[PDB]
Formats: sequence, structure tokens, C-alpha cells
Amino acid sequence: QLTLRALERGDLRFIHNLNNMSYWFQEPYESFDQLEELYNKHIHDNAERRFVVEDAQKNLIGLVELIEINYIHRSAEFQIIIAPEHQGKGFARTLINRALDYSFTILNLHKIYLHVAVENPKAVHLYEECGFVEEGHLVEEFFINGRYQDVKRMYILQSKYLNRSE
Amino acid sequence: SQLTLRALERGDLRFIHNLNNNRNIMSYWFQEPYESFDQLEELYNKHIHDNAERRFVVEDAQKNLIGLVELIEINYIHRSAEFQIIIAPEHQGKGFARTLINRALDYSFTILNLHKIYLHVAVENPKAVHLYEECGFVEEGHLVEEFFINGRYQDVKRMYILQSKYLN
Amino acid sequence: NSQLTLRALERGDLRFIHNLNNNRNIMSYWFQEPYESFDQLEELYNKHIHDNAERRFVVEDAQKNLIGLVELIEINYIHRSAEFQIIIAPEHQGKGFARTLINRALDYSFTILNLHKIYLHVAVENPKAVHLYEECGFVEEGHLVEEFFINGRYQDVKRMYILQSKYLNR
Amino acid sequence: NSQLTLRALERGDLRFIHNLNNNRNIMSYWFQEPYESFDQLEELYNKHIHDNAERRFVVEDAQKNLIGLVELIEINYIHRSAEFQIIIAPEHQGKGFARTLINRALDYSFTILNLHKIYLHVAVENPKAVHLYEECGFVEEGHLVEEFFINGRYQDVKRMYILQSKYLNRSE
Amino acid sequence: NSQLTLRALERGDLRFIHNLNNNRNIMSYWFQEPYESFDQLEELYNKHIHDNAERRFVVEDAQKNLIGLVELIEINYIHRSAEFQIIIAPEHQGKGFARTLINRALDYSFTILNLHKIYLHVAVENPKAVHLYEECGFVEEGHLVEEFFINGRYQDVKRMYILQSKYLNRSE
Amino acid sequence: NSQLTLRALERGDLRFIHNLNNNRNIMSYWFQEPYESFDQLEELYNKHIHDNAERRFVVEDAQKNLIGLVELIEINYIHRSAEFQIIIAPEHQGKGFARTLINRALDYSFTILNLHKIYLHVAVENPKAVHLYEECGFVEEGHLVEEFFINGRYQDVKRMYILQSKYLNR
Amino acid sequence: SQLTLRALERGDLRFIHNLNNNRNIMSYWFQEPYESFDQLEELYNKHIHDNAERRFVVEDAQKNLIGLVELIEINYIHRSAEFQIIIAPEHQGKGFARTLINRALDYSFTILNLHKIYLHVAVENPKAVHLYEECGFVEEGHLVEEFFINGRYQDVKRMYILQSKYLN
Amino acid sequence: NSQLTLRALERGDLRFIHNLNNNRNIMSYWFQEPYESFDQLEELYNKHIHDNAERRFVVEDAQKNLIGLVELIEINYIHRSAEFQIIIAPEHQGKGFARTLINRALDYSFTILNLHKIYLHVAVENPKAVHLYEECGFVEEGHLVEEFFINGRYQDVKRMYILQSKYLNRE
Amino acid sequence: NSQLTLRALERGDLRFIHNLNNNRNIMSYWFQEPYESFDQLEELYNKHIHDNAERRFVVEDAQKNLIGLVELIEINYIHRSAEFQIIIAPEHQGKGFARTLINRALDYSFTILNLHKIYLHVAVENPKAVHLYEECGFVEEGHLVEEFFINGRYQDVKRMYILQSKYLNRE
Amino acid sequence: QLTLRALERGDLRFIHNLNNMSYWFQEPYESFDQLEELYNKHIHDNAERRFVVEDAQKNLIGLVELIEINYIHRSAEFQIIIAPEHQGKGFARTLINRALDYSFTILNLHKIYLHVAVENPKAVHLYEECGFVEEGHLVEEFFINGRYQDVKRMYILQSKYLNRSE
Amino acid sequence: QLTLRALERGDLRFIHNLNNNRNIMSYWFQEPYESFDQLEELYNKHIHDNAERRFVVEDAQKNLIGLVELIEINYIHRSAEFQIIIAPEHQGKGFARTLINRALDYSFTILNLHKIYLHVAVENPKAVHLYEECGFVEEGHLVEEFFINGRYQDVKRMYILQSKYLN
Amino acid sequence: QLTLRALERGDLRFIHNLNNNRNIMSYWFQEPYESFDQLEELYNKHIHDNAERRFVVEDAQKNLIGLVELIEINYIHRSAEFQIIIAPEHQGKGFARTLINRALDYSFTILNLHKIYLHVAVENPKAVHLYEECGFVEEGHLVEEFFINGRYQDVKRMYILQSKYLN
Repeated sequence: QLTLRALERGDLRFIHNLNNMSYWFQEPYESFDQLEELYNKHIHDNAERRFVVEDAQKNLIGLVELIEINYIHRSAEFQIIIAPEHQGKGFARTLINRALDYSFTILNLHKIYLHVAVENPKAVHLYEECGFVEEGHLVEEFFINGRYQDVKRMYILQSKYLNRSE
Repeated sequence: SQLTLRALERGDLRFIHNLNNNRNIMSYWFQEPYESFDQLEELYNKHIHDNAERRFVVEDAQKNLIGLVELIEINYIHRSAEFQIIIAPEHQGKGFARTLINRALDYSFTILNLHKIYLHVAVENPKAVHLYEECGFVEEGHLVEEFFINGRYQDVKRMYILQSKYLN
Repeated sequence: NSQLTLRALERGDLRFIHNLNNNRNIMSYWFQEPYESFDQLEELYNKHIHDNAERRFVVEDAQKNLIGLVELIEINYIHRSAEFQIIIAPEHQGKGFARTLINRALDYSFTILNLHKIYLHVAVENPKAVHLYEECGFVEEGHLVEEFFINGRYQDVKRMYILQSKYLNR
Repeated sequence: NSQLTLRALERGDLRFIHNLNNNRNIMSYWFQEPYESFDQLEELYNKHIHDNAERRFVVEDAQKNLIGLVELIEINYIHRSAEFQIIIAPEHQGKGFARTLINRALDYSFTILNLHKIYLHVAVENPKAVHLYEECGFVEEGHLVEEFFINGRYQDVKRMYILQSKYLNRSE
Repeated sequence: NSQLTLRALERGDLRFIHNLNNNRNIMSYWFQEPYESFDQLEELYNKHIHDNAERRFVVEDAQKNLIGLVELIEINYIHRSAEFQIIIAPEHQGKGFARTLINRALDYSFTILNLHKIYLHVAVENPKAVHLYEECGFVEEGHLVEEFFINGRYQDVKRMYILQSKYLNRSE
Repeated sequence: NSQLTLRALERGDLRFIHNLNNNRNIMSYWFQEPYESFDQLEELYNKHIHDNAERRFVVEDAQKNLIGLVELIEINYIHRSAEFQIIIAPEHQGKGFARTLINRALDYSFTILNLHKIYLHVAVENPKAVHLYEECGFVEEGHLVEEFFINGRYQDVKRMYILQSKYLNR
Repeated sequence: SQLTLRALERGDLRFIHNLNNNRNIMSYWFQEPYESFDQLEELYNKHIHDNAERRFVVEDAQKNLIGLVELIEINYIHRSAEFQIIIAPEHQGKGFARTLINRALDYSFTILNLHKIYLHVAVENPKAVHLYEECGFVEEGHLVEEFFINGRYQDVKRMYILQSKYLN
Repeated sequence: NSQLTLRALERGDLRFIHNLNNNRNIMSYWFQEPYESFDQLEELYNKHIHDNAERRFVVEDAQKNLIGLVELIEINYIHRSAEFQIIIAPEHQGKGFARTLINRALDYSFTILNLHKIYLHVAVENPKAVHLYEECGFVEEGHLVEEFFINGRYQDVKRMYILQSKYLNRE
Repeated sequence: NSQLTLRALERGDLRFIHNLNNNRNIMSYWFQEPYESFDQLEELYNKHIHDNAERRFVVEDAQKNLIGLVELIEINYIHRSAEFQIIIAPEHQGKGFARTLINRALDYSFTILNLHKIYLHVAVENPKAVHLYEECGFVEEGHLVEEFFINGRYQDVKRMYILQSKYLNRE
Repeated sequence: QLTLRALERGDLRFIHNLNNMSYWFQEPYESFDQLEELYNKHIHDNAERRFVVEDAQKNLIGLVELIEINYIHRSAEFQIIIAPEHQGKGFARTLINRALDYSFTILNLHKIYLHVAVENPKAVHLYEECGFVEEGHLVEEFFINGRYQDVKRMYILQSKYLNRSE
Repeated sequence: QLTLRALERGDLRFIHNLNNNRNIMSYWFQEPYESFDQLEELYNKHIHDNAERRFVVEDAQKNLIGLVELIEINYIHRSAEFQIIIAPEHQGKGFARTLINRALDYSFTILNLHKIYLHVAVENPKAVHLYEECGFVEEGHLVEEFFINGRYQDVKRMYILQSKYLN
Repeated sequence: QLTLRALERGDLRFIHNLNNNRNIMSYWFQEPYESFDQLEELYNKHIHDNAERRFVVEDAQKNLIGLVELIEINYIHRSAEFQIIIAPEHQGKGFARTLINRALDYSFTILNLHKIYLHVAVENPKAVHLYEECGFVEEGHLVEEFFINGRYQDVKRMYILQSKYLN
């Protein structure tokens, strides 16, 4: 009974609350007012796509983001953020699969990849169970929390996701 | 039947948007793709006087929203258009499709003065094919792997009817 | 009937204008711009509100029932001519309002606007309407061949006119 | 009558202005822009609200009944001239208000606006109105031939004027 | 004559369009908007450049001399009808170009635009033009009484039409 | 003289219009808006370019010398009347151009615009101009008392008119 | 004299601005203060059709820029205005002031139909006072510490002339 | 009287401002823009709300009766001068309020705004008002000839001033 | 022939584009917008310069003679399909250029744009063109009845397609 | 032969070059584009006034700035920046006096003050010779060049400047 | 039992009433105002602007006690100007000392400012001495800084750092 | 004797000509283009944008040798993607090694970046080995990352830090 729907102007508050550097179509923002202007400017821009996750009661569960969508290579970077109060409920698995379903059955993308902190082996293992495979171990990629950290780059291909049960 | 067609209004956009949320494919408004209601609303404002597409919402006697009749790719030199009909899930199986197809043809051929109406229908939907055939549509093409629908490329029939045939 | 009034069209009357077309199975225009939806009509109304090339009057009775519409379009102020149309709401047809409204339209055209010529089009397949306009003093000046695509075929229309001098000397 | 007041026209008075024309079978203008509908009038009112070329006063009685309208148009501040018109609502005609209102209009024109000349047009076929304006001190300066198309034919109008000096002596 | 060409009107042709009216003693329109000056015409051209309701073709000879103008106006894409006009520059009249250009206009209307009906207006006092259009296959469908004020009086015009089918048989 | 032409006013003619006033010691208006500077005139020209309430024609000779201006203002399309003015450039006065231009203006007014009445104002202190207009068929319909403040005092003007029917039956 | 007045144009703003650069006080355009050419230019665009002030640039036969005649605070009910004249430094002492004052009065009283023209003149400039007196201006006020000019508050004469007096 | 207060003008006071001009038989201005109607006044109020060239104070008594208006106009912050006007509502004239309000206006002008000079205009045909301003310390600096067209003729006005240094004393 | 090049269309090529339609007797479109004049075309070019729904390549020889135009229109990046058209200038027809240019268009479509399907329309009354496309590997998928009004009558067109997998080989 | 004139749009390049945090009417900027937008927005705003200094050849010598102008208290803060190539030529004295002249004879201000680094005793002494007096020694007022620094606040009054020779 | 909370739209009335006593010109983000309507427009314009921060002081019963204002907050130099206004009715209860300390606490432990300064009339030596007891030191004697009540007046500028407050 | 200088408007022609060889889609600040006209509009739009930096390589005679590109410059993580294009005519002169070192020098001694990475076709093991000799190490083998020349291809992502380059 979790649903995905396309992000709307009314969801910006939630997007902003999910954050505290944030970017919208590669443009940095800190304030709600900045976010709102960026939302208006990029509303029809296809390079990124966002889906808010809701439950049956329309509680805001989290966000599915595809960014860096390239329509020649047919690839995109995926990110998922679950609101603090809804973590640990097993929603992540379902939402990952919904995102892949949309990416591969509707957008007709070829490759979805993501980055995950090496220091978060629980998330790594979860993505692995969803069929993602490590293709890189990026050394000191990001400055997070006072130090450079390694990230795994993990991918899954369209043909692999769509035939999993065949 | 007590079913009516009326020209689409701004207040009907919610219904249009909800009609796609069920659907497989990606939606377009005047050939511009959209996913959200906000996108749809901006596209509606931009194309309000544009003649290349025409939409009619279907209502019953009680003003229940039954479905949508769409003419797209209207060309006024060749006098042709592509037709689509979407019936809301709760109103399928009630035999409305036949009536609505005929209403669309009536409007196309007696009011718009078009020469040709065509449509696309999934080869994997032989029931719909046969229904359009009974309405007088004939296959003019079997389009190979035309659309990516539901995880694979699918064939569609292109089916047409001409003004002279419908008006006799 | 004596108790029918004409008043200048207002924004609040657009609903009525729009409902008047929903019967008719022809395409509607507002200052030569086509529309089908109320939303389209409303935008066209806002754009052309001070434009004098067309003039519209809604017809009401004593109780403010909406009776119909008198339209002058293609008003040209050099040639002093206009095309006249009247639409009576379905529920008010057959009551003898047509004759009164035709005369009101002519009165306004010829005694206030100072136009020289009013013309109209009427379906050849509607000889009853033709004869009614003839009794109001209109004369045929054209039989336009396959002028309009109406109801699945091209149809002929009569063009009928009356001149200011003829109406004012009746 | 002594109890009639003039006050500057407000947005809320537009309905009354519009109703005053619906009787009249002539074409109305607002700052030289023609209108027939209330909606047209309202847009014209918003556009010209600070424009000085015309000035309008609604006439009320002690109970705030709407009596009529005093209009100065074509106000030119170099030549110091203006065209005056008065409309009295049908229900308030024949009560002798016209004389008082004409004098109020002249008073405002000549003692406050400091205009030099007020003129008006009056249908030649309305000799009663002509004579009334003559008693208020207006004099004919023109007989305009077929000036206006009114009611199915071209009609002649008198142009009548009065100067500031003459109106400010008539009371001395 | 065989060597006359039609091409779509461009901004640079507006001077020629404007000069073509300066002869004519009638009031000109561009997409139903009246104009007298070149400056007015130029603004109207910019505003209506993508508007389909009218279509204009300038006629040139082999040397690119400006011969005249073919105009389709009031194009309606439901009824599939249009009003046709032709203007030949004074220096190029009497050379037999009219017949050829009428046929070019009809050709484009009926074989490319897929219109159903072309009509035109012609002064009753110009029976030579009437007869020329009749030879091109146009038939009178109206005699419009005092339709236009031209040259100091109201004048009658013939409305003449030709249908797509009939024009596409005349050559078979 | 036969070789004088009228053509519709263009943006490039504004300089000439402006220079024509610099002689005259009256205040100039463009569509009822006052101006003194060329810059003001230019803005007013841009604003009113499609407005039909006034019409202007610059008069040229065979060599394209700028001869003067024919102006119709206050054009009302219900009453079918307009006010006419003519300004001849100082260097071209006294050459008998006035009569020709008056007749051209009337011709355009009455045979093309289809107006019913043309009127004008002429200083009572200029009886020569009065008599010239009288010979062109204008008749006095008003003697307007202290109408204009001109040159340090209020002055009377004649209002003079001619009707379409009178001009066309000459 | 061969001196002419013409209505101020956008191209004259440079000259207007240069005329103040010499001057003591702070400049105003339609009662808005300005210091730079850019400020002046924006103020000129904003007030181009505003009648409350009128300006005329003075030129000689060769189109040398001689000075400026300014009417400000024009009130069309009371029919009064404040007059100022500025002659460019290189053209002072040539006796132009008298002619230009008379031109300004002529325009004010024979064309604008104003009733009263007044001006302010520094009490510490008795030469200018006497010149205006010869042009027919009379003192109607001695305004005490009216303006801060050159490091101190200064008195000014207010001087006027009426239309009826000038036209006789 | 001691119990009269000044407060800064608000949108809700516009009705009172408008009513105040109705008997006055002259033309009203708001930041040099003429108006006759309330609708005009309201638009002018919205446009000039933060403009400092004029300052207005409505006068109230202890019961919040609307007593009148104190206006400073033509405030120039280089020359440090302003024109002062006071309007007392007809029903509150003759109660001796004028003197107190003049002094309040001067107080605000000279102790808070730090202006150097306050001036006013008063009809020569109103010698009572002249004498009142003289008692408040204003002195005639001009007799302006036919300055204003008032009530059918041109009239003379006195211009009267007082300086900050004169109004402010001393110990 | 080997010496023919494709390059992306530029503003300076619009004259050539416009000249190409003049003999063709059909109505031209630019990003689905109709035009007849060069001025219209130029405005449409400015408006759609970064729009990816259509892609155009002008064909030149070694001497920079303008040979013709390769057009992909209706490019859809979900379904990965496009409609292909080629126009060869009258003076360069019959030189065997068509085959080479068709193959260049397919190459670009399938090896660079990564499209899945290319289709085209060809007049049934032009069986020579049909057969040429067939030799390039296109197959008929439809016979569209009275699809277009061309030259005074409704005409049938073949819709012909080729897929990326078929065009791309293998080792 | 040094002149002051009101700052113009054409002088913005020079203003920008004179800098490298900069403010325009209390709004921060780093780029020329930002400065230009701020200039357009505040062109008629009276709270600050700027004068570019030129020589006879129209070389750009420096900038005189009055900021925080308050028209009730009649005070303003003064700053002067001389372009590097024109320092050491004795221009500062002349320009200070021109600024004071404008402030006191044209603007009719009552008080001009400025801040000067305690670590710049040469500038202190120069302002003292122009008639400025210390009214404050502001402790660790500004973070400049890696540490908090003290500044002198120095003032001069209208009546003192205008009567200096009397 | 005094609390500080961030200023809200509903507190504007109180802000405005706090000035109606005080014979000075009021400012909002350096913009002058006299009327409530002016204040309200200025509040809407500057709502997200960080250069000033205001805290309304309430007691246990939610009586409006006064206002703590930090203005001219500069986040490079890490300094701010502090002012406190106690409503006439709550003066004399020794709330000034407590509120000064609350303001310093917020400035130095939460905002992480380096320096707080204030201005105090030289003619008010009692207030000077009070600030001195709160740890403020004179760093300037500003000559004829403000026109207040009919004459130019001197003010002390007083500061404290934080390192001094936290130790 | 090779020099790097910042890209100017006049260098766009060269940039455009450098792609006309190369059977890939070109991007400018992540925006695709094929024509010079498109490139020129993109250049005007992004002229002050810091996310990419380009240097044209010239020899002593001012022959245009090639291009050094830093893209995806992130100033928080202090990383950038590096690419180098040598014009067909100057290949085989061993300029690649020199230019790689120049790019690293600029990245690490002037921009103060922490990490430089690049992508190289797995089907180009010669280029892989060259970057390895310049001190780059493989950190990823990206599976079917790019559609190039009719098929999906794998690329190595290779990086150098920085500390490693400067020591």
C-alpha cells in the first residue's frame, strides 16, 4: 500500500525538511525560497525525475530521485531518502523495486547506478539483495562529516532486472 | 445512451491526470511529456488555443466522469487525426466504448470535416482490435516494435476509417 | 414580448453564451477566433472586451430569464455594414420572440449605430426561417453554394440584407 | 434642493452611471473611450482614475438617494475651458433639481477649478432645455448642423457657453 | 508568362505591397486590421507572420520584376473556403498575366491547400473582370447590393465562386 | 499643384511635424495628448500608431519637398464627423496650395472614409482664411466666443462645416 | 536677439548635467534629487510627459548651448509657476539674461496662459535682484534662512510678476 | 487639551482625511498628487506609504474622538525645512485646540525630526489665524500677492516661519 | 560519394533548406510548425535551436557543393524511434548518392544516437524509391490508405522501418 | 586639478577592480554581474553616495564613499580608496578635504566619522592633520588578515570644519 | 521565570507600542517607520533577513515584558549591537540585569558571536554603571552622535567579548 | 615548449573542429550540442560558470595542439574529471604525457583540488597503461557505461590524489 507519484509543488516543504549541501538540477540551495524558484525554473527539465512515496493515509514516507539522466547512454543515478520516522519498517526494499520498475519498464533506461558509503555496509548489502553489483570503490570521493570517505558505485542493468524470475 | 461529450476545461485536469496514473505508458500533452499535475497544468495553460489536439470529457446523466475522447496530430491540410479513448477503470465492461467511438467519429466527420481518423491498438489486445473492426476501422499497418510498453517493445495495429465510409 | 429587453453582454453572461452553442453542432467563433471550451471563451472575452468589430446583446424577459442572444459581427465602420445573427434558447423557441428581436437588432443597428446595411446567412434547407426574414424586410442577394460544412455535408445558404433607408421608411 | 449635495465619483457609483445610460439611446464615452457594458466601464474607470481631463460628481439628497450626475469633460488647462453635461435620473426629473445642479456645476467650475469658459450641447428639438440654460446665463454661440446621429436621423444642436466673469457677476 | 513565378511573401516585399495600395483608392487590411502607412503595415506583418488565416504570394517574372500579388484571406480550415484577390501592378496590366495568375492561385488552393471553395468579389461596374473570372470557371452566387462604399458611392459587387471538384476536372 | 501628393504619415515624418509647430506659438496635441519636444512626440506616435481617431497625410510635391500636413482629428465613426486642419510650411504659403489641399482632404474624407460631416475652426481675426474656406464650400455654424487663449488673449473662432452630400453634388 | 528657445530633448541632458557641475546647490528633476548623469537620465525617462515642469534650452544662431529656462511647480488651478534661468559660465556677462527672462515671460503669459510667475534670488546677489526688478518683478517676500548654500543658511527674495502687468 | 494625542496616520484614517477636505472648498493633494475621490486617495496612500517628503499625524482626544490633522509637507532634508498645515474638524473648532497642536507639531519637527525651519501659508483675509500663529512665535517673511485662487478670486497669503533655534530654549 | 560528408545544420544553411522545398509542391514543417516563407523559417530556427526532437544534417561534397539534407524528425527518447527523410537537390539526383546517404543516416541513428527503430513514408506511386529503401534493409510495415493530400488527390504511402539490431552486425 | 564627480554606471569596472568582502548598500557581492544588478537597484537610494576621483587626463585616481547616511542625526561614515598606482602622490589630503567640503557645504551634514586600523598609524596621523579626532578605540572590531584588529573611530563636525580659518 | 522567544508577526503590535513611549525615531532593518502599516510592510520584506534578531520577553503568565534586539549582526567580524527595551510597567523589577545576561548567553553560546556592543547616553551615567557591572567596558565616547530630544548628545560605546563572558 | 591558456570565445571554432573527428556526442556544461551555433549559445550562457575549466594547448609557433578539460568540478569534495584531446595532426609526438602532467599541476598546485579522475575505454588497454604510468590507479570498472560506436562499452575510472601527485 505504498505508492509513488510524481513530485508536485506542494511537496517542496517535505523535500526541504528531508535535507539540512543540497542541489536542484545541479543548482545549490539552502532556503525554501531558493528551492521554490529552482522548482519553477526546472519543472519541464528531463535531466532529473522525482517521486514522493506515500502510504494509504497519505503520510509522506520518502523520496525517489533519478538524476544525471542521459538519453543516449540510457543511464541515471538513483537515490532514495526515507524520512527518519519511517526507517526500519522495511520500506526500502519495496521502494527500490518500484524505482527500478519505473526506470526499466516505463523510462526504458538501460542502466541504473548509485553511490553508497563504504562505512554503511548495511545499505550495501541491501542494494546487493535488490540485484545491484559493485562496479567501483571510489577512493576518498566525498568529504562527509569532517573527512574524505570511500563510496561504492553499484549498478543494475535493464535486461538483468526484467528477467530476474525467468 | 445518456452519455455526453463536452470540451475539456481546466477543472478536468485532475481527472485527466488520474486517468494516466493507472496507465502503463508515459503521457504527452501537445507532444510535450509530463508526469506531474503541475507539469500538466503549465502545458494546459500554454496550449489552450492550440488546434492540433482536441479533447472531450465523457459524462453520464449524474455527471460521473466516465472517460476521455482525444484527437491528436490533427492536420488541416491532409484532414487527418489520431483518435484515442480512455475509459476510467470503474466504467469499463459496461459497453460504453462502442457509443463513444461513434460519438468521436460523428464529431470528427460531421463537425470537424476531417477525411481520415486513425488509431493505434496493441496487437496483444485482439479484443480491442475486433471492437474497432466492428465500428468500421480497417487495419492499414502492423507496426513492428513501435512502442516500449511494460518492459518490452510491442507491435501495434494502425487502423483507419474514412469520412465517406462513415457517412454512408 | 413588449417586455423583452436587450442589454450589453457582460462577463457573467459567458456561461449562457457557451450553453447556447452546446445545442448547435457548429463551430463557434469569438472575434473570428474559434473556441470549444468555456476556458477558451473566457480568455477570448478578456482579450477583446474593448474591440468594436463585434457587439452582443443578451435578451431577457421581465423575470430575467435568459431568452437568447443578438450578435452583430464583422462590423465595418467605412462601409457601415455588419452581419447579424440571433440565437434563441431551445426552451424559448416557437413563442414568437424571433420577430421582436430581429426588429430590436435592426433598430439598434440603424437608429443608434448608424449602419447602412445589415446582412445574414440562413440555411437554404430552412425555408421557414427564410420566409420569416423576408417578412421582416430582408431580401435575398446571394445563394451561396456549398458555403458551410454542416452536419456531415456542404450546404447552401441564402445571404439576405436590409438597408438603413428601407428600414427607417417602413 | 438646498439639501442636494455633489460628491466626487467613486468606484461604487459606476452601477448608477451605467444605469443612467441604459435609458438614453445614445452612445456613452469614458475619457473619449466608447463603452456599452458595465465590464467595459469598470476597466475604463480603473485606467483613468487619476486622469484630470474629466471630472464627475454624483448628486445625492439628504437620504443619499442617487439623484443624478454632473460631468465636466474635455477640460483643457491652457484654454481653461470644459464641456458640461448633466443627467438627472428619470424618477427625479420635474422636481426643479436641474437649475440648482447647473448652478452647482458652474460654481465648482468657476470658483474652485478656475476655468474661464463652460460650454454644452443641447438638441435643437429640445427648446425647453435651451430656454432653461438661457435662464442660467448660457448664450448660444453655435447652431451645429447635423452634428449627431440620434434616434434614426442627423440632428442639429445648439452650442451654448457662459464665461467665468459673467457667472461671477450674476450673483453680485 | 509560363515564366511567371509565385513565391511566399517576405518582409522585404512589404514596400511593394504598400505601393500596390497607393494606386487603388480603397482601404487596406492585413489579417482584418486596417492600415494606411508602411509603419503600420510593418507592425502588422510582424504580429501575424505565423498566422494561417491569410496567405500571400508575390508574382515575379524571369528577371525578378515585381508583377503583382495573389492573396488568399478568410481561410477557414473547417469549411475549407477562402477569399481570393489578385493585384497586378499598373505597368504589367494588359499583358495577359491575369488569366495565368488566377490559374496559379487556384492550383495552389486546390492541389496543395486542399480547399473546397474559392470565392471573390468583383465590382458590378467592372463587367470585363466578371467575364474574365467566368472564363476561368467562376460562377456568380451573389449580387451584393450596395456592399462597399467605393469612390463616393455605395456599389454592388458580384460574389463568384469555384469548387475544387470543378477546377480539378476542367483540366482532365 | 496637380503634382501635389498626399501620403500617410510615417515615423520618418515626425521631424517635419515637429518643425511645423515650432513656428506656430500654439500648443500641439497628438491624439489629445499635449507635447512640446520631439522625444514626447515620438513616444506618442509609437503609442497611437494603430489608433484610427486621427489620420494624417504629409503633402509632397514632385521633387519630394515637404509642403505641409492634412490632419483629421476627433474622427467619430457613429456620427461620421471629423475636425480638419491644414498646416502649410512657411516657405510654401502664398503659392495657391491651400485650395488644392482642402479639396484633397475633402475628397479623401467623403469618397474614401465615407464621413458625413467635416468641420474646422478658424480665427475670427483671420477673415481672409474664413473667406477662402467659404469659397471651398464651408459654411459658418458657430462663432465661438473666447474659445482659445492665443497670443496673449482669448480669441473667437468660426466653426465651419461642409456635408458629404453637398461636396459630392457640387 | 538671435537667441532661440526650444523644448528640452534627451540629447540635452549632458548639457543640463554640466550646468550643475559648476553650481553650488543640489539639483532636482521633478522634485527628485540627483547627482549623477545616470540618475538624471532615469528621472528624465520617468517624467517625460509630466506637465508640472517645462524646460527650454537656449541656443544662438550657430547652435552653441547658451543656457536653460526652467518653469517648475506649475500649478494649473492657481496658474502659477516658479521660474529659473541658468546661463553657461562662458556666456555670462554678454547681456543675455534680460532677453531670456523676457522670452520665458512671453511663453508663460502668452502661450501657457499662466497668471503669476515667481522666482527666488539670493539676497547676497543684489545685482540679480535689480535686474529682475527692471524686468518688472517685485519683491513679495524676504525668506529668512530658506536655503543652505555654500556652508550657511541664506536669505532669498521671492519676486513675482503677474500676467496682467506683463501684457500691458 | 493636555489630553490630546498625535499618532502617525494609518490606512484606517483615510476616511477621516477625506472627510476633512469636503467642507474646505479647495483642491487637495497627497504627495503633490491631486485627488477628489476616496478611491484616488487610497491609491495615492498605497503608492507613497514609505515616502518621507510628507508626514501626517491624526489628533485624538482621551475618548479617541477624531479631532484633526497635523501635516508636514515639502520636507527637504538638505535645507531642513518643511511646510506645516493643521486642520481641525468643524465640531472641534473654538475649543482652543489649535495652540496646543501647533506646539506639538513644532515639538516633533524640532526635537525629533531635527528640522531647521517650519513655515506655513495663511490667508491675509484671515487676520485671526495670523495673530494666533504670531503668538506661537511665527513671524511674517512674505506677503504673497494673488498666490491662490480661492473661492472665486485670487487672494494674498502670508508666509510665516519659525526657526529651530528660536523655538528651542536654553540653563 | 565516399567523398560526401554530413554536418550539423547551421543558421547559414536555412537558405538552402528553404530552396529545397520550393520545387517539392508540399507543405513544409519545422518542429511540427508549418512555414512557407524564409522569414517564417528563420524565426522557427531561432525558437527551436536546442530542441532535440529533430536533427538535421546538410550533405556536402569535397568542393562544398550543397548536395542535400538528411532529417530525423519525431525523435522519441522513450520508444527510441524517429522518422527519417532525405532530400537530394534536383541537380544531384541520379548520381547514386541516395544509397550512401541513407546508410550514413542509419549509421548516425544507430551507432551514435542509440535509437531502436527508424521509419519513413514513401509514396506508393513511387515504386522505385520503395525498392531502393528495401535494398537498404527497410521493410514495409504499413500501407497507409489516403494518408496525404498530394498534388490534387489523396494518395497511399508505405511506412517502412528498420531496427537497430538488424542494421548492426556481429565476430 | 583633481576632480570629484558622482559615480556612473561606466565606473563600476573601476569599483570592482578596486576590491578583491565587499558590500553595495549593505548587500554583499563578489562578481561584476552582481555589482551591476545592485547598482541598478539602488541608483536613487540616498543612504550612500559615491564620487570617483579623476585627474586632468581623466585617469581614475580613487573613490570617495559616504555610507550609513542618516538624515535625522545628519551623520555619515566616510571611506576613501586610492588606486595602488596613485598612492604616495599626496592626493589623500586633497580628497579628504573635497569630501568634507561636499559633506558640509552641500549635503549639510553635521558629523563625518571613519574607521582606521590601529596598525596603520600613518593614516591615523593624516586624518588628525585633516582635523579628525579620535572618539573611540574599538577593540577587536574587525577580522582582517587572519586576526581580530583594533580600529580608531575618528570624527569631525560641520562647525569645526567650516570655521577652521576663522 | 522570564523567557525569550523569537519574534513573530503577532508581536508587531507590541513592538509598535514599545516605541510610542520613546521620543526617538524607530528603525526596522535600518529602515525608518512611524506607523504600524509601515512596520508591517517592513516586517514582511525582511522576514528571512539575518542581520537582525529579536526576542520578546515574557513572564510565567505570558505578560509582555519587553524586547531583546540584536542588530547590525555581521557574520564575518562576528559582532552585533545589542539593545533592550522594558515596557514601562515592568521597569524597576530588576529585569534588566537578567535580560542582559540572557542576551549575552544567546549571543555567545548559540550564535557564536565574538563581540557584543551597545550605545548608552553619556547623560545616563546610571545605565553606564549598570552595563559596567554586567562586564561591558567603554571603547568609545561618540561626540554629538545622535540628535535626541532637541540637542546633539554624546554616547558611550561599550563592548564585551565572547572569551570574557564565557570565562 | 607547449603552453596552456584559458579558453576564449575565439577558440570555439577549434573546440568544435576537435569534435568533428570524434564519433561521440559532445557536451558543454552537461548540455549536448552538434552545431557551432548551438555551441556558441552554450558558451555565452556558461561563460562565468566555474564547474568546468578549459585550456587550449599551443606550441611556440601558436599552432593549436589540443585541449585540456576539467569538468564536474566540485568545490566541496574538491574533485574534477579530466579529459585531454590532441588534434589528429599532433598525435604521436608524446604530447599526451606532458599535458597530463600540466593538467595535474594546475589542478593540484593552483586549483587546490584533492582528487582528479578520468574515464578510459576498457577496449583501449594502451591508454589505461599510459595513465597508470602517470600515477593514476583504477577505482572502478564501469559496466556498459556508455553507448559508443554501436555498442555498450565498459570504462575504467582512474584517479590520482593531490597528496600522491605532490610527493
